[PDB]
Amino acid sequence: RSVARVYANVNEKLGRSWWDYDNLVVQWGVQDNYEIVRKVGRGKYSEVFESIHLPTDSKCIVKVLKPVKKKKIKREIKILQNLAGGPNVVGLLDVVRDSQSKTPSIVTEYVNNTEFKTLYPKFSDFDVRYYIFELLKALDFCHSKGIMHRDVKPHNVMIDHEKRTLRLIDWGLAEFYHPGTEYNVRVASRYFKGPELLVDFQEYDYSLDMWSLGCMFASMIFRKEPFFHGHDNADQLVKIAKVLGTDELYTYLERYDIDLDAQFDDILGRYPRKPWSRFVSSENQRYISSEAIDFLDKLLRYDHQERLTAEEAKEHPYFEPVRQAAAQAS
Ligand SMILES: Nc1ncnc2c1ncn2[C@@H]1O[C@H](COP(=O)(O)OP(=O)(O)NP(=O)(O)O)[C@@H](O)[C@H]1O
Ligand SMILES: [Mg+2]
Repeated sequence: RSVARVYANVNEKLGRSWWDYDNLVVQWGVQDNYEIVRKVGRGKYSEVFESIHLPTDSKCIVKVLKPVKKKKIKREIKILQNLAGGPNVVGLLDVVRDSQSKTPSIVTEYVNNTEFKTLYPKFSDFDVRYYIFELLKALDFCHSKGIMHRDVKPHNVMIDHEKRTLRLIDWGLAEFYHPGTEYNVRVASRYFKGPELLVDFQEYDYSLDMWSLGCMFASMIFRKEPFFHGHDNADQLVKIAKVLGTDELYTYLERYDIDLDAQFDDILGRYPRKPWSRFVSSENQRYISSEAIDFLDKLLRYDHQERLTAEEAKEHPYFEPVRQAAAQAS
């Protein structure tokens, strides 16, 4: 059904030691070396707190995991250990657990983050090109290591704007890419789910992350959050269809031999492609460029195989200002 355009063989080249997270022995740190200070975040399967590594008296983040299954915890630790030292990936400090209840926690570095609703409007056209390019660097890295984030979204992209640093967090939905594996379609957030998730296509790959990157980016440059605002998973496909059109939806379904569920014929309707230029307004005009639109259009495609790769996106003309600045700076 589907094999990824790039990095399909990475898990085969790296060993079983690289992806067999079931057989992982965790060298737990000392729970009592960490003191929890204040709650800074929460998730469906987690609670997050700013904390102190007491021996060093240094700030960090402790994420208390509620296990869906023990195996899921091994996957997240395995992936963080594997991605260590990679550009703009959140740094893993420790894994610990309570001795009595055996509840685990992950200790990562603290990032001084501004809420995206507050931070995104403050950005210039250059900032967006720079921060999206920094995010590409992570996506490319972890894709090149045979890993899919599967929850790329603003909430899992911490940015310190004074430092001009970016870290991708929340690897709890990250899974290893094995060619032809049916993966679970109940991944990502509603507004960043890819068309493949919405139609229950299971043989997806690292391109899922690029569609979501495009939802994110479209949100920044059009100043609309979220860009695709479906009320449920069915409405989410309808909202995507009203922009991309259903002429290209049907050839994509036909191309991938997906029969749509019967619920959709009642609500899907018939829609023409809405051009990207109709989303341009006075408020979001600063972000708008002909490079930005072209770049967005090569992310937001029904067919995952037509999406730009993270490596390909970096060479896009939209980022050339970012590349030029970095070359001249050094
Ligand atoms: N390194 C960090 N620095 C600063 N804040 C962080 C850091 N890691 C996590 N947070 C905050 O904690 C929140 C929740 O973290 P996250 O790991 O996404 O939790 P979760 O339980 O997996 N939530 P969800 O994404 O909904 O599945 C984030 O949205 C951040 O605001
Ligand atoms: Mg999670």
